[PDB]
Amino acid sequence: MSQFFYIHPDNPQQRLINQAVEIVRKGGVIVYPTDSGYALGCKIEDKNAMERICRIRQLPDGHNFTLMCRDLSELSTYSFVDNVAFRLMKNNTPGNYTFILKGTKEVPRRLLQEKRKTIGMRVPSNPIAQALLEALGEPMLSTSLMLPGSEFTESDPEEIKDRLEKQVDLIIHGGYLGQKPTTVIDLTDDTPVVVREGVGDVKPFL
Repeated sequence: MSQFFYIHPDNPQQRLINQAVEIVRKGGVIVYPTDSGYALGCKIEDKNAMERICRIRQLPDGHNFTLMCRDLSELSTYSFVDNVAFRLMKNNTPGNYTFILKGTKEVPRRLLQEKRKTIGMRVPSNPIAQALLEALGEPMLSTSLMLPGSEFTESDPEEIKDRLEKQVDLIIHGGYLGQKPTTVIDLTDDTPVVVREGVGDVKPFL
């Protein structure tokens, strides 16, 4: 069953961070905190893991997977970012947003949305998430942890534990978070499209 780590929100214990990354490198699926609710994460090339996350999230058809990245530099490696895209994301990072872009060749084809060959890019602003990525050395395949059917994110470690203790390999208690998901902005076309109005202000993209 799932392990359960209590990690300090501001000063993450390195030992637990490393342990979590190890679980991910071994192909496990973890629940971790972000500035915008809890999220599900796994290694990029682990198909089985991807499959598990997809079923917990019940990702709608046409909905993109998410690549949790350390910063814009890393993000520009996994997705096509032109000058305008960069300009729009520059001051609206980190946190609060998920940007839909075209994935580069560095992204497993099975992760791209079949139609448009797109994928969500997201840079978390919280210490724990940032520490997990730094330890991993690459983006983490993820999706927000939405209570099925719902429009809001899980935010309670205990509640998450009761619901998924037998479905994930690790649950990282990073505090009681917010419930409003990230604001999703599609940047693949000439006019930014607000896919979902979450915690992030949509004004910069109007």
